[PDB]
Amino acid sequence: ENPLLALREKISALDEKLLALFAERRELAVEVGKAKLLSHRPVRDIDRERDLLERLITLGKAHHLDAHFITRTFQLGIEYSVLTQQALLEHHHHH
Amino acid sequence: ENPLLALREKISALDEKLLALFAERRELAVEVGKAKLLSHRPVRDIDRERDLLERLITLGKAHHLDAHFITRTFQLGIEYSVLTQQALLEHHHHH
Repeated sequence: ENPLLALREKISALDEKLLALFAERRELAVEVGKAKLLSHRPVRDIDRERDLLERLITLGKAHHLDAHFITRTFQLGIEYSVLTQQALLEHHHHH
Repeated sequence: ENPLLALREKISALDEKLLALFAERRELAVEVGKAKLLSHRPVRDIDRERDLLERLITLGKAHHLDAHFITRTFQLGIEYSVLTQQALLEHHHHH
C-alpha cells in the first residue's frame, strides 16, 4: 500500500480548494474596484496594503507559519487584487 | 452602508481560510517527508515539483486566474513544503 499516493491526493484536494478561494478573492477584488469607481476612491493606498500585510503576519504566527513566507505570499495576493481593480478602472475609462 | 467595509471583511474571512489551509498543507508536507523516508524515495523530486506547478497553472486558467500569479504563488508554496521535508531529513541526525 503506497502511502505517498493517498498523501499526494489529499495535497491535490487542498490545492484545488486554494484555487477556488483565489477565484473567490478575485471576484471580491472586482467588487472592490467597482465600489471604488462608484465612490471616487483611489485603487492604491500603500498604508492600507502594509497594515493588511502586518495583520496577516500576526494571524500566520498563530498557525506557526513563517512571517517571511506569509509576507511574500500575501504580497502577491495584494498585488493581484490591485492589478484587477486597476484593470477595471482602466476598462471603463477607455469609453 | 459603506459597501467597501463589507467587502474588506469578506476578504479578511477568505484570508483566514487561506492561512488555515496553508497550515494544513504544511502538516501534509511533514507526512510526505516521513513517508518518503520510510519508502526510500528522496526528499526532493524536482520533476514532481515542476509537473505539479504546470498542472496548477492549467487548473487556475479554468478559474480565469492569471498564470503568472498562479506560478509565483505556488512556487512559494512548493518551496515551503520542500524546505520542511529537507529539514525533516536533516533532523535524521537526531533520529
